[PDB]
Amino acid sequence: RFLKVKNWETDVVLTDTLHLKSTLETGCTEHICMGSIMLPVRTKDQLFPLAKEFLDQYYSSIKRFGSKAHMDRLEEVNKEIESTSTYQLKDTELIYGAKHAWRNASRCVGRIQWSKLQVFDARDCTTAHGMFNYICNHVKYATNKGNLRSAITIFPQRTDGKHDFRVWNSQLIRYAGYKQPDGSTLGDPANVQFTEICIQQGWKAPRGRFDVLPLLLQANGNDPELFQIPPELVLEVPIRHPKFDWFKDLGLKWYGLPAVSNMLLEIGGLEFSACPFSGWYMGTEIGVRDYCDNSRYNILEEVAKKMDLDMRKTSSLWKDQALVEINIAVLYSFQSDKVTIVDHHSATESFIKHMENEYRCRGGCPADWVWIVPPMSGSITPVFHQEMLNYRLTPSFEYQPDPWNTHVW
Amino acid sequence: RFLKVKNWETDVVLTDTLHLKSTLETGCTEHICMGSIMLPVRTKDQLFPLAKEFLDQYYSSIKRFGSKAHMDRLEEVNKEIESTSTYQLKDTELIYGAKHAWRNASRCVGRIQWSKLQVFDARDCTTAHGMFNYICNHVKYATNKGNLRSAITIFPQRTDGKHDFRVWNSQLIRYAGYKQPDGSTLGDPANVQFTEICIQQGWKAPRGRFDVLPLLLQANGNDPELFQIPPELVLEVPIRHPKFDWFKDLGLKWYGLPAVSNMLLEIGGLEFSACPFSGWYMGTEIGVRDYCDNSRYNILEEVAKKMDLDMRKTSSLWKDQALVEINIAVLYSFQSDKVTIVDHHSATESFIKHMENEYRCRGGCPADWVWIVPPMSGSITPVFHQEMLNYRLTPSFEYQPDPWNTHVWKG
Ligand code: HEM
Ligand code: HEM
Ligand SMILES: C[C@@H]1CC(N)=N[C@H](C[C@@H]2CNC[C@@H]2OCCNCC(F)(F)c2ccccc2)C1
Ligand SMILES: C[C@@H]1CC(N)=N[C@H](C[C@@H]2CNC[C@@H]2OCCNCC(F)(F)c2ccccc2)C1
Ligand SMILES: C[C@H](O)[C@H](O)[C@H]1CNc2nc(N)[nH]c(=O)c2N1
Ligand SMILES: C[C@H](O)[C@H](O)[C@H]1CNc2nc(N)[nH]c(=O)c2N1
Ligand SMILES: [Zn+2]
Repeated sequence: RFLKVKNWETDVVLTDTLHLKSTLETGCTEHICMGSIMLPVRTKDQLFPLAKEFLDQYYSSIKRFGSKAHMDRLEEVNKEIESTSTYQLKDTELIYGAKHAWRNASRCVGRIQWSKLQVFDARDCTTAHGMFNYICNHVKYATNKGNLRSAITIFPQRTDGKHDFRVWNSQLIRYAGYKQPDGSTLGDPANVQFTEICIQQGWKAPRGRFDVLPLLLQANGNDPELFQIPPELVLEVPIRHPKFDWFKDLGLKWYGLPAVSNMLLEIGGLEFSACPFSGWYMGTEIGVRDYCDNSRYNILEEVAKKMDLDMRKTSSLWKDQALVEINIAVLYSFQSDKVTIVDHHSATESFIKHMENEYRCRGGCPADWVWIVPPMSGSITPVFHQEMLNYRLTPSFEYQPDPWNTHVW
Repeated sequence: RFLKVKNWETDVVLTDTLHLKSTLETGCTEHICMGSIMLPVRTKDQLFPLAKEFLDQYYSSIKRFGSKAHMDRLEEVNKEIESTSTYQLKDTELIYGAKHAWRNASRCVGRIQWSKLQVFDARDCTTAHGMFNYICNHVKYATNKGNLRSAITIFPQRTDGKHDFRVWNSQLIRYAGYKQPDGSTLGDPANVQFTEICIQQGWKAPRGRFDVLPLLLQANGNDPELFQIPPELVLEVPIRHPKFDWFKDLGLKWYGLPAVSNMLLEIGGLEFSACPFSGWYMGTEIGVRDYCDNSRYNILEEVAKKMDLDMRKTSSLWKDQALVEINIAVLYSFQSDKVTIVDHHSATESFIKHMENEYRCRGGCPADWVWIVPPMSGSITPVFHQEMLNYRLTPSFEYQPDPWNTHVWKG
């Protein structure tokens, strides 16, 4: 029942009890571990236990468990579900829920920040044009001229499931990808399908390497509509290197605001299918993954060549040398332009401190080692040596299928 | 039942059926994943099914399933178990067994090599002196003057658990570690406890930074005995860098032969508690872990100092820069001395080819992503982007507790 996690660098052992409150399934069994697999409406009957579980945790959090106000709210919610088949969260409950969804996000190294989250309540939104306005305001608030602030914007909850709010984009800001008659890909190869959907819905594509995609927004189950984020709201950073003058001539840039827009926020059994959220980048996300994944911008070869490395043999570690220089350039460029960024050393150090806090104050911290360990220099970061238990707590952020598969036009 | 794994770089999808032959537990449940946890005498009744399962696998592999020879061997083993409470493996079965334990080792990136393993049968060994001789011979054979050859030496199986053979060393070759009164460590901090045991047992320690430890060998449940591996059998590589001439003056060296000696080999329900095995290094084992872990030789700072890197902020990535140069030096040094080593790019690329082959010919390849992904440059290797399924097949290598915790001292 009570489980130990050990840090093999420091010998510090922590005891996890929080996992006993986990509700959802992992995909693992006693026979098979699926730890490395990326992807392993509610009736009145389903909804009340979920609402109760959540309200209990909420009332406990404000030291009012078993109080009249606790029992009265439980009563009110029960009545509302029985009569309307759903219920509405109080603003206080919504903020608490969103913050805890982040707190519970086992794949997030940045959770030391979880209690400093600005929540924008967009449950009064009714149209796609309304969605666009809310998202611009989120973008400007979160960006804050480069001094980034964590934020989430929460659109109306699912009802019968035929009137879902969805942001079709995977992030609020991403670059277009285009199939060339040449056979190669211009721009971000990850976004080729979404770009085609944008063009088919009417977008006039510039056909460049870093074209910011328009938003495709769906309100109340309606067909999604296209909106362009005001260009002056999209803060970008040209990538240069502190030592290599030639680096700037690769013509690289990235955007300052990482903002996930395709996940589902579950609070007290209620499902918020459009809940874009944003923080700030850890540098490896851009320098290792976006730039160096073979299926992304794939720039290692070009950089290695400009460095005049021996590329004849893998054992020269030319890929590794170039990787580090690309990541140095990313961090330097963001820091020089005064756009918030965190390096993987600093972020993982903070996560260990957060884990210790959470064990001390909460009895555990669900964490997915496969995602928490950075994609370069794993074992020189403290999280590599830290055992982690992965389990699913609610409120939560969940992956959901791309809507173009789901949508009936 | 079919399980699919996807590669997120190539979109290649593979289908696992082999997991249906797993029976032992992972530590995970539908409610918790223990994928990053390092550590998540049989009766007659439990032994015959295990023997039968193994013999069935062995006879299928030689395309003699259900033959008279297969049926006769089942009968013969059944009679041996009922009469002696255990049984002895044929030489052929032992070899098949050891190769398959390697094939099944989900944490091993080197498994493309599994079918090429020299098995030394040391089941006739009776004393620690005898174990010492077998181990010297293994070291010389495996080392092969730098052209490393994979090998395993298998000592007698467990009987009542009161007569175990054990190599107390965690690897056949490792460097001593000495905790100083001021709380600093000389040599390898990983080996301080074991070094203290050796000294207590009578080892005269040179007290330097790279002192090869003596073997501490337990035969037939007796108290262990100390032996020094002949120095001329211990191949070492001084570490230097192809461009940085100051790298040699760090005074680093490492041994060429990585040889795990503390694991338990299970074949057909039998337990081989002493089964040292050796392959060759992947460079990152030395350059990342042994040299750069904070709790090991911990050389990052000194290297970065000598490179004149900006060390005032972690965001200069000075650690990452120094790490790559150290790993270049290890590969360069082994290659220049003609000692077998493989880089992490080569090794992971070969592993992916091995895994895809196994999926086609065997229906699966259990793999532990947490261990298979190298400890530097993870996402620029193809294994980072490969989904894996981790499950336990037998024959297998298992961790066992250090013998000093459990040993009954006779005196
Ligand atoms: C404040 C700075 C933050 C940092 C430095 C940070 C760091 C990260 C990183 C590096 C990842 C892995 C990304 C990937 O590999 O795709 C991640 C994942 C994630 N984070 Fe954060 N995070 C931050 C803020 C937030 C916020 C504000 C939320 C929600 C309110 C959040 C929720 C999540 C979730 C749900 C995932 C998993 C995403 C997925 O499955 O694709 N994070 N975090
Ligand atoms: C031929 C060259 C080989 C290479 C390059 C190789 C590579 C590796 C590496 C890098 C690891 C993880 C090491 C660590 O982090 O401590 C490992 C683990 C392991 N390998 Fe191999 N391997 C090889 C041969 C062998 C052989 C001959 C066997 C047994 C017959 C074997 C069985 C294992 C096992 C059981 C583990 C997990 C060990 C543990 O739990 O501590 N490998 N391999
Ligand atoms: C199939 C996968 C299932 C899943 N849950 N998720 C993925 C998204 C992938 C993961 N890896 C790259 C890409 O994720 C794209 C978004 N990256 C995270 C972020 F950059 F937006 C970010 C950074 C810092 C704070 C907040 C947000 C798809
Ligand atoms: C608590 C742990 C449980 C476990 N299963 N194992 C560990 C040994 C650790 C793993 N990581 C560092 C150290 O293992 C050190 C030995 N590494 C393997 C080897 F170098 F000896 C080797 C490499 C290639 C072929 C043959 C041999 C203790
Ligand atoms: C197959 C494997 O699960 C996959 O490549 C994962 C590994 N770890 C990751 N870690 C993070 N933070 N982000 C990712 O996209 C991935 N990808
Ligand atoms: C806590 C975590 O499981 C532990 O540090 C693991 C991570 N991955 C590893 N991978 C390898 N190959 N060897 C190791 O010792 C470890 N250590
Ligand atoms: Zn698992």
